[PDB]
Amino acid sequence: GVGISTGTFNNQTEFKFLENGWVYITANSSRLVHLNMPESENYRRVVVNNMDKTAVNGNMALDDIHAEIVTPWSLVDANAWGVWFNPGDWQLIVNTMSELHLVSFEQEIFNVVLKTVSESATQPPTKVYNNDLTASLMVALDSNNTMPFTPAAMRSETLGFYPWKPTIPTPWRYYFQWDRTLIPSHTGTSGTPTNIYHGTDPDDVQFYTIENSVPVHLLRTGDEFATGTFFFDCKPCRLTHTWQTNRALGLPPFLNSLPQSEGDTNFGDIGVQQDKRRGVTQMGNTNYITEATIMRPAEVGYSAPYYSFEASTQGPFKTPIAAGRGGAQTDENQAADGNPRYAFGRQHGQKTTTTGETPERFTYIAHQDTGRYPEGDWIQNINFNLPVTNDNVLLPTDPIGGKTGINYTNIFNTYGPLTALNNVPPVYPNGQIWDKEFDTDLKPRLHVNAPFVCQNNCPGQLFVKVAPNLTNQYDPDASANMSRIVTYSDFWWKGKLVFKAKLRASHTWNPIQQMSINVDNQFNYVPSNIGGMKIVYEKSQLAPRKLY
Amino acid sequence: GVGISTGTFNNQTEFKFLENGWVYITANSSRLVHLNMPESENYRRVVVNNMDKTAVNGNMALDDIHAEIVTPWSLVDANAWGVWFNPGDWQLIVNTMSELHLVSFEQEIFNVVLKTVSESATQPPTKVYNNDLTASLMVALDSNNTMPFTPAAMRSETLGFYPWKPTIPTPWRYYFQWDRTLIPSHTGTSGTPTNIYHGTDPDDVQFYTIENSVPVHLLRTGDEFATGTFFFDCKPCRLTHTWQTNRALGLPPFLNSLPQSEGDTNFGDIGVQQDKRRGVTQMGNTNYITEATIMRPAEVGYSAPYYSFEASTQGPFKTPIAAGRGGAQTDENQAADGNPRYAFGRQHGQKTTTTGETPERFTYIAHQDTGRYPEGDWIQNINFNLPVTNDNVLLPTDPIGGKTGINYTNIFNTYGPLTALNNVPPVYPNGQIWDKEFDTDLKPRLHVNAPFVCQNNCPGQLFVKVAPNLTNQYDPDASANMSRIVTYSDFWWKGKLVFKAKLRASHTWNPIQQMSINVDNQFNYVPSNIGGMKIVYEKSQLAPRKLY
Amino acid sequence: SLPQSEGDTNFGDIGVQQDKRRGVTQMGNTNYITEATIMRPAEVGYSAPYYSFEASTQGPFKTPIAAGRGGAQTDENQAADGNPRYAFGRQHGQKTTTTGETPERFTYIAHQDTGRYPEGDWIQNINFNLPVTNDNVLLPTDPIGGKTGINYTNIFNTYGPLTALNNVPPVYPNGQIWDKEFDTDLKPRLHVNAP
Amino acid sequence: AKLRASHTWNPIQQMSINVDNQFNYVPSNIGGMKIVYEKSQLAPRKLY
Amino acid sequence: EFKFLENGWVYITANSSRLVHLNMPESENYRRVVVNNMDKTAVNGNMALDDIHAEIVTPWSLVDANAWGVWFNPGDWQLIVNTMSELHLVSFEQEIF
Amino acid sequence: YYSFEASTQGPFKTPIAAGRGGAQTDENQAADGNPRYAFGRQHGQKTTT
DNA sequence: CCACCCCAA
DNA sequence: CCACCCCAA
DNA sequence: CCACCCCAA
DNA sequence: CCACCCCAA
DNA sequence: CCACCCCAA
Repeated sequence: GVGISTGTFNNQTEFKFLENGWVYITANSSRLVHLNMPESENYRRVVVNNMDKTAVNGNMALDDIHAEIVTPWSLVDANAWGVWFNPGDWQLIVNTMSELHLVSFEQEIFNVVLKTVSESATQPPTKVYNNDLTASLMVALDSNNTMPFTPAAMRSETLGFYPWKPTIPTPWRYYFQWDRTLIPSHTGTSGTPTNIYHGTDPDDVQFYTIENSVPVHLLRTGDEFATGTFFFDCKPCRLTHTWQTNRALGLPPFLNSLPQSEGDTNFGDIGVQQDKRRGVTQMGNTNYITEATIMRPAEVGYSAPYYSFEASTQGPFKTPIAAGRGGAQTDENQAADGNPRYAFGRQHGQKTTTTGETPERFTYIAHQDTGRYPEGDWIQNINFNLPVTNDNVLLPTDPIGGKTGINYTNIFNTYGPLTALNNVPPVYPNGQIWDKEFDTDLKPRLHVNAPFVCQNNCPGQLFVKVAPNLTNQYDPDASANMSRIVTYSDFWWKGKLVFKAKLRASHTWNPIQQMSINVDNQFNYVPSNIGGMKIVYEKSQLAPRKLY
Repeated sequence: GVGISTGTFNNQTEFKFLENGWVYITANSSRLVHLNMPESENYRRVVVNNMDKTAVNGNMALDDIHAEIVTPWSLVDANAWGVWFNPGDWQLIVNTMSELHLVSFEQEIFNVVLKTVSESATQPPTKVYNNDLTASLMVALDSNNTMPFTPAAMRSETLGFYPWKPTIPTPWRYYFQWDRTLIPSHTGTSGTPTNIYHGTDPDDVQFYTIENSVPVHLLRTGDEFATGTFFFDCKPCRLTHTWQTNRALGLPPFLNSLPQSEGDTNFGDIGVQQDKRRGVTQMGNTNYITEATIMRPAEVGYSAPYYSFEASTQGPFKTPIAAGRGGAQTDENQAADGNPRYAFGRQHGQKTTTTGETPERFTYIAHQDTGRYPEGDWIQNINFNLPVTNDNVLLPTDPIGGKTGINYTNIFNTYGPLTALNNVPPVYPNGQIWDKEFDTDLKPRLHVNAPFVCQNNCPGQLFVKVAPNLTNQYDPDASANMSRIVTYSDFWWKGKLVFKAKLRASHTWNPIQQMSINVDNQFNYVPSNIGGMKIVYEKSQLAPRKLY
Repeated sequence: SLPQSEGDTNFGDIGVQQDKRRGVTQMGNTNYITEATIMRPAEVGYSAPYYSFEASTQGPFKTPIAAGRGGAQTDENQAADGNPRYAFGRQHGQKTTTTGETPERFTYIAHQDTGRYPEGDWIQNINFNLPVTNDNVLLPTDPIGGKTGINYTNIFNTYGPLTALNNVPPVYPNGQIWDKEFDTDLKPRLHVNAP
Repeated sequence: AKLRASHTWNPIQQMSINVDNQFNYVPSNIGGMKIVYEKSQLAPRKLY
Repeated sequence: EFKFLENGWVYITANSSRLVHLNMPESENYRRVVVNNMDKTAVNGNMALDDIHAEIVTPWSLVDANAWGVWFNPGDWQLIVNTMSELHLVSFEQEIF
Repeated sequence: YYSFEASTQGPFKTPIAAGRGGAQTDENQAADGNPRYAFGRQHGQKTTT
């Protein structure tokens, strides 16, 4: 064994150009992972109670109460964009390609090393590192996805985005059924509202164990653990955005009058009065045919309650939203159309030569315009009879429930069997790749965290742990937890992710928005005199498309 | 693994004599290379600004401003003559052979050893060296020459020329687009001329990475990395020099009068006046047919500006020249005909038992005479009507631009579609072997650094690095750069370079200039009582040939 | 020596004196190895006379040039590296809703840098012995022929069998596509009007 | 022609539509057209 | 038309069908004409303004399509420029109807 | 033109491969290096000379 | 896996 | 088990 | 040598 | 019975 | 002689 290599390193991005604008994208990410000895070799059940934040009777979205069980097992997640590509590759797929497709996935672990630490208390004292060539590593595959699913992208507990940079798995943990009650309360709400931790419903007690449910492969130094090739059965992702609303659909009016001189100030007037125009409307009252009135085939996107913090048996939680932009990013509401927010640090973006424990983030703002400006709507009477009168129109400005800050926009849900929609684009790096699917008879149309949602089972989680190294004293009949040899192990991980996508043709006349290097970009994609690295976020879908 | 050998040592020079004066020269150089742990495991971008030398307003050729990026990767170069032959072998190829041809090239690495250093702070303190048999070496081949090309001969960062002497690879580095401006200025030029470091043109930003672009082979102790056999498609090199100018071409005059007694003082006179001689001239004015006047089929070599420091977007740089000698090495200008200059130290010549940081060098002066004595030219009027008059002739002595030191010789470029030329001979040892070729639609006729310039792709660079050995503490989310185990590794490198050349026949009567051992050479090719070694430079092409 | 802190102001110094550096130069006089001195395999582009209006039996005509850019387009000479100039009207660019007989044009400035800043060269004595002295260096500023405006840069031709070159890129729209070839035994390496 | 692959890490200079381009590639209320000149070779390469 | 082949190879076939108009030639005779602008080349300053040449006019009207602007639009170019590395010229065929 | 170079053997004129240029009434029979030929009796020239 | 100072009894 | 800045002489 | 919370695509 | 400074296109 | 914004159901 312990004499020779087990694998090879490959962090290459291969572009296999096929026939009919079809390409083969096989991304390989061979990172060297380090891992320490688990604190406890015992499973824990821990309750988090931050009922010191949920008492101010102002703060209710700061509820951090949950019940989780810790596992001595250390997980490994590679479900991210930043791990599979660099700023150079992405630009290619984004500028050159139209739509992308996910294919294969196979993980491989090699060149396992396990070293023991000897603390020679002499003066300094000093530390002597050695090799326990008989030591082991405990590998586990949940090939039968028997266990919960913890995508470690959500909390930037992924793998390093810089290959030449050694990374670390994430200590595994999952949810245990915690029951609670918490009633809202503003600054004024007198007395203590209501908030408690019931405990646990004996029905919903799922206590998992990797040792019991999943085999463990005891690797040494001269052993290689490799997966297979995982074929993916999920829907394509489109590298295109829709810029069409409801006012940019169909046959525009006929302009009986056109300018005769230049300037975007000289407007071509139709030349007919609104209550004598031909065409179709979805009204039986009026005779006014307007760009706002006319009947359009359907509705793009929807309008839902914003900052609508619902709640159930586990506690309050915000209401998701799958909306593009809508309104020039100078007129948002980065809320209404729920724009993601990403917080990472040092190992998944951010300047490597930084300091402190303060993340950096960005509020990714797509290109697609299905989103809304809930500050330019209105609900009026069936009689129309405008110019509408106050008592005959409920606007954004007009409070609802007597309170100021509130709206009908805030409480509004316009989602009809006529709602048209586009899935959540990739958010690279940071962003997630693929995400399991709910086991509910009825399933969400699309997820908000990943462009891909697998239709069948997805790759099984790779759980990586260190095997207990024991001393000459060990009494299994002791209250305390024995004393083991301070062991750690570093191993090389490799990845092969396969994507298949199409090439974009030109059909307009006007060039399309591409990705480039400005005089303001340059030093965003290059190391610094000290070796300061960081990966910036960049828009995915930047290329027009027709919605109708 | 770790029990047995992986390779063998061979530093033998094989001469396979074939049929028709054809020989097979297979040089093998198996050197044992040592390599330390890279400072930083991060890539750097560093700017060099020596704007303390370029201010004296005298010194403009001392511009050392460039932008380079450091790579944790340590390179290995063997593109030299001294590594493949010894003073004994060369003499053979030089004295016996006519023309030489480059064939195969294959590298092989074996008997990898990785040791950790334990610093036992106790009294001295003391150092304890051990073996980390599970450690690794990261090998890389740029078989797809995706990366820049850094021939490490230029700066004598090659490999040792003495086989029984352990050597060291060169820390890899390459150029990053640096923009600058610098205007000349003599001792007098008042005020501060102009000189700045613009920065970087966002267009020309190439940030390479070996991990990303090239696979890495993780070698242990019981692993062998070997290349293939690289076939070379470059032009032959001639072990012959041309001694013919323009005055030694064709049918000399007929000497109507010959001496009748001895002495090189008794000259045989033609016996006809210059303005009544038969033959051809390239003049329509005169009737004077002279050895200087007569029409010769073409022109040997050319005459270019000397110490013509041009400049572009990166900064000033001297103008190359490919000229033999011209004038007895007692009358040079070691400038006009640009004679190379070589600076090495201890590991590539020079007396091993030397001290200090002061190179030794030599100004290699070929045998071929295509070079010029720009101190015996002249430009005169179309009327000729000599004896030429001042106002009718611009000579070397006559200043141009009003300044003394300057000439028309200094600013002169006589390169016509009639210029005949001979490539730059091998400069052994030191000198380079083969050099990639520019990727420009139009390409240089010949290089000034190497006899061989490959027509297609050349061998890929061999990048040798040490794998990060990590301790029990490592936080990838730290501003500082972790702490690794002080690891180094020594490995044996072997080389097989293949050459095919022809044998020289005798055709004159007078012996040809050969290489020998004088009473002044002897102790230039033998170790000393202490073991002082050094390799001297020696002329390549020493054997006549006809130019016409 | 490498910096230990950030900033493009903190430069990493080599740490060796110029007249004691190892490597190769194309000089037999000096011992100074500099980024300007060191021997490079060849020369990129060339340096020719600029606004060198020759003439023959048909009449005077300017001297072509096939050079990229060289120097940040903030430091040109749109002459030295002969940048094309294009004049069209209404049917080959230009705003259709225009008037008069006055073309519109552009001076296409490539990306490739083979071009030169002929305002940062110099020709000095074989002795080097710098800091160079006036009488020992002919610079751009220094007139040639007694006239001011003139240079040696203006009359200079550095084109050696070592000159590396890249052909003239497409200039779209306007620009030409393909162009016949001269019927001369000897032919131009590349044209300046067509890729 | 051939397709370009990515080999660096830093994105390459591409052609795009700015807020200053837009109306350089579209007819006008009257039908005013014109075609601007644009750089050809905008992508690095190695000379050595 | 962009015909994507195998091994990053593409086929670019540009078609430009323009409607040409043409008037009756002035003269149905060939001419030989000399241009002498020796009113510009006298100021003894202006020598690059020499517009003297000898040309012969043909009643025949030519047709040139040797340009980039005729074969592509700002949309197509951007593609070839952003997506492709090196370009190669192949066929050329003209048709009048 | 009339650029007499030199090397190790001695000075020698610089060749030129140029046609004519300018009406042979405006030459420089030098600039465009026009050949010059000198023979006698057995390769031209009047035999009865 | 040792042959006549190389490849190569 | 090195070919023309990727897969892939 | 990863398929739909086990053996077992 | 003339081929690339020998035998020997 | 109309198929999913090109060649090309």
